[PDB]
Amino acid sequence: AFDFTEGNSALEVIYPRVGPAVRKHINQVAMDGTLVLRVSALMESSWFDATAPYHPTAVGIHSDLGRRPASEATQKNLNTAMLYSTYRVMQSLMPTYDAQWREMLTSVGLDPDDDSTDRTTPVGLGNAAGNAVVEKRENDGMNQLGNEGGQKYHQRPYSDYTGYKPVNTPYDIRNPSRWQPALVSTGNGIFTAQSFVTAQLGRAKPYSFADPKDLLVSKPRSSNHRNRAAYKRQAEEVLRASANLTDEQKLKAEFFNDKLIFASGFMGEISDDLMEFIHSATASHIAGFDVMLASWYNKRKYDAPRPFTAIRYLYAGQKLRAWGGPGKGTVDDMPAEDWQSYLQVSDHPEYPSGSTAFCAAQAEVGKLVGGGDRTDIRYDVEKGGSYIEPGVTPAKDTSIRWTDWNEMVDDCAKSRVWGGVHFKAATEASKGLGAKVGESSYRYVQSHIEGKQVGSMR
Amino acid sequence: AFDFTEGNSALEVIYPRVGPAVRKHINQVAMDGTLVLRVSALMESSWFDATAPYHPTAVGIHSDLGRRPASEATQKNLNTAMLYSTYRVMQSLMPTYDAQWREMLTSVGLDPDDDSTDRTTPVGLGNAAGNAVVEKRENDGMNQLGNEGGQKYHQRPYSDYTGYKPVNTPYDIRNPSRWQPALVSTGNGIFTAQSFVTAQLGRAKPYSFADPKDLLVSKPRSSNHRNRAAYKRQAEEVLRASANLTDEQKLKAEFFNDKLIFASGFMGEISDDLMEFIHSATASHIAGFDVMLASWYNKRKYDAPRPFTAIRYLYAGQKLRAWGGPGKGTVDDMPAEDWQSYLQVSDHPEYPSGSTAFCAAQAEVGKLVGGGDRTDIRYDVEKGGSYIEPGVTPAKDTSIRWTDWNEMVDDCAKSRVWGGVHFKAATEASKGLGAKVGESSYRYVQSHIEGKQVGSMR
Ligand code: VO4
Ligand SMILES: [Cl-]
Repeated sequence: AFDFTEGNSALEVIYPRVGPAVRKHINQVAMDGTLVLRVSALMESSWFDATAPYHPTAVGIHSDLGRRPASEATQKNLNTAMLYSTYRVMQSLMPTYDAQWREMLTSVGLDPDDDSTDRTTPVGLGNAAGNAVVEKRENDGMNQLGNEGGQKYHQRPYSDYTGYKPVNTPYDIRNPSRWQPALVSTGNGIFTAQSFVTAQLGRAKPYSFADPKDLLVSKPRSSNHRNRAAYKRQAEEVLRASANLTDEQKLKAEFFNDKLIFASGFMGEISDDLMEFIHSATASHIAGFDVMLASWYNKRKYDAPRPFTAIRYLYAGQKLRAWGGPGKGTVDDMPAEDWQSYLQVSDHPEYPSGSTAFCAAQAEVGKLVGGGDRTDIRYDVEKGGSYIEPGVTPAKDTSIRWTDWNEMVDDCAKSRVWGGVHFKAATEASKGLGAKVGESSYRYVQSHIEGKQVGSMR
Repeated sequence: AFDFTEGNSALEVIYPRVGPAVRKHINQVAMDGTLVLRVSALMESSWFDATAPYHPTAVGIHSDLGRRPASEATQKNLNTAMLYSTYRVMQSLMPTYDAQWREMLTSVGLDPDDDSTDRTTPVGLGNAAGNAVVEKRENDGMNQLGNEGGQKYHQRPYSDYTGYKPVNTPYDIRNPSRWQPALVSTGNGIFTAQSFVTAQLGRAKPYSFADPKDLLVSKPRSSNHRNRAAYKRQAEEVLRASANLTDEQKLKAEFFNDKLIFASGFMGEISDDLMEFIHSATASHIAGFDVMLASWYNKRKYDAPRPFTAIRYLYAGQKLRAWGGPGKGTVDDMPAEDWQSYLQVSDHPEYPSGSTAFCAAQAEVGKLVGGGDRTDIRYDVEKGGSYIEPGVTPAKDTSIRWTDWNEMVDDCAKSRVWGGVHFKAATEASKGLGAKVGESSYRYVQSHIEGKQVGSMR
């Protein structure tokens, strides 16, 4: 029931199956940007590579698959290349979802046992393109296969092979100027301590630049607790934002915090030309992948503490005015040792903000695609639809709209402070960081579009 | 499709629903004894109190609910009382399964909104009995409500309020004489450190004795890493068990490691008389709850290291002849820092063995109820039905049978060493512990059946 000649296989066949799998596999809140954006970058650049011969000049990022006559550039042909290259990438990234990927193909009539690599057919181009992405990314340094350092047994995808250790335990703040893992429980009586997710990411191969070394942000000096005044001030800002939350801040925090929810507000930016959609989506999420890698390089270098670690340190034995938790509204007697961010604070150091650097990179790419600051980004949440306070937030039906790329970025920054997971400085540093990677990935893909292979993916 | 006059509530209506809910909520492997056995003891002791008025002399544990004419001691009325007590206990322990517990009652024709407490009706007796269990057990020191210590906000069920902290880190063995959390991943890209599950349990209120502190087991002198000779030998045992695993060892390890699959081996041990079934279950799983509690008191007291910790310390930098991981059979090049137990090692200190102490308790109640060492424990697994090596173990359909309670207890104790999760010493200590607790639970239940209230559970 999909129209190869007129539909968009991404929006109608691929996304409806890959989004849910990602939530089922990784996290119900699509919160783990280095995992979801690896899927996102790898899948969609495989679209770019699988359909490059149907463009007048484009060459692929991971493969050089030649040229086809412009008359073969049918909607059906692009769609078919897309579905097969997705198939190979997802079979590499999420093998335990083998059945789901086969069904992705068979539900639209294609055969998942067709492993042809004929560069004259859209199935061969899809297969060749997806296999090339998989061959170039399985051992890119992120440890997708848990084999780095010659590990033959008990392989765990994306395990850290680089020996990162935190200097605080989840139970003792030994160093308030350094990251501390949070103790977390889903509510079933099991408790676990966070572990720096994809701590090795900083060593993985980027797309649009050679080394994250050259995207170093400045030291987060307000997070040096010996700078007593600036350290206490940013913590006071996080407590005020917590104490003063509005429904709209809560939701804007929830929006920018879930990458799938975030992308779902973009259906007003989508071109009607399939090739255009592919080229924009490739630059967008190559920017996302690369900015996450730059963010994680920075995050590991500075190893900065999340707000709760500062609030616990500064306000020990005290009771704070803050958000009281689901359905409690603001309270005056939050014990500092129980205080939580509104959002669940993620499993990595605080500085800078990965979500914000992805917002900024995406807006940089957005501007370069549409020529100006104009956009149309939308989020609609029914009464009680919040995923932090279901049944309480928002109190009434809510529509949030952005029409300027910059104001959206600014809100995304603000929202991590409202969310409780970042100090102001992290979000500010991520604006310039995202801007740079978003332009560099735009120029990287645009070069390839224009027939110029650049970089070292091949 | 349930016959109130001839069927069994537990086996036909309740267990097929509570079991799968316990797997969804807590763990696909029913391996977290302190939470499974809380559900087990509280549900079934609620049965015992629901139906005690229908026995000529029985008085309840958490309530005194009077006496019913012998003419009313019908199967129909027992089942009805069981279902309503269960309803109130599950609504307390697992409130997010509201729809499941409601459907548990509507599916055999009962109104989940019947509030009645009329002690002349099976409905009111069930409600009253379950309400009493709930009122006595919500604030028993297990911190089910997350409220201990006056915590009003961000309540997490069963969170520790007693300040347990490990002296080891997931990433560094400061002290090989003390417990170390494992770093664990579901295959997800996400990684978390274990936290001592229900570290507070030693403080909670037991059934059949006042205080676990009178139930201490011997000092584990071989888990002291400076007593070098003895420390090494027991690690060497665990390695040799790992290297020399066989399909039957593997399957017994799995059998005693999953509390629900263990309970599945007891089919030829159910009474036909429904009242007799409630009384044996109550003795059995009050025995389990009380041996969990005493085990945890000892685990916390001794804070002993798991085998993987000692192996990593002793054989740092070497390769080992061990189990290679799923489908790998035995290999000679397992790096020490990669060695894992066959079972997934549990999130609590090593000494003594909770599963064995449960096995030993369950076997003691079975003796006192059955008149001696004779029993009928069966466990069948189709080819490839392992949950550690799905599709590899076992080769060939396998049947395992125990006829002697003591044989079963020795196999459980041995299975934890085959499993890689315990040293021998911990599994031997649990025998004396489980015998004592199983006995005191049986005598504690037996007194209540006979009409003599004992203890402080009212
Ligand atoms: O549940 V155990 O204490 O035998 O690892
Ligand atoms: Cl900067």
